[PDB]
Amino acid sequence: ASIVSLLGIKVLNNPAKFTDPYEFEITFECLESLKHDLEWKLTYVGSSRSLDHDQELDSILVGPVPVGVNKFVFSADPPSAELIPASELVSVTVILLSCSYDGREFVRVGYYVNNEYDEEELRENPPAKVQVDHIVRNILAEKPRVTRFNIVWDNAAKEIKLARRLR
Repeated sequence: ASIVSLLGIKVLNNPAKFTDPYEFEITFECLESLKHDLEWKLTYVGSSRSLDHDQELDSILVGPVPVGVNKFVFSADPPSAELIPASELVSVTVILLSCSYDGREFVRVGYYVNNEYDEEELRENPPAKVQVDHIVRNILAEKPRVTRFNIVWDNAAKEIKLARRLR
């Protein structure tokens, strides 16, 4: 309608280790009282090749939703490196942060995440076995990709396809 609108997002604690939590300070406006909570979720894209390697990192229910301008910190566990193809682990991928209301997604914010080793020795000559504790993750927070979707609230009345995951 839209009863809730994203106003701003700050990626906290960035860069970070691959194994550190994700932290976002999210600012949203709510215009009317709602029956239901907001569900915020974060999805890590394991492979640019299929939805088959996505991992839902966490989700958090926010509510009852107060009318006005709201701020909260969303934190989420890192993905399991075990379940990401070894060859795609230390590369660019995307994260998608979305908010749904009663199951209906009304906003998505996508970010590219660059993954690179912390030591010069490993960057040019990476091993076959991946050193997860040595991955530094950088979310490209200056480049958010925001897609809003129109929903009913309470009343009825690689880089090619990474870019595609973002939209």
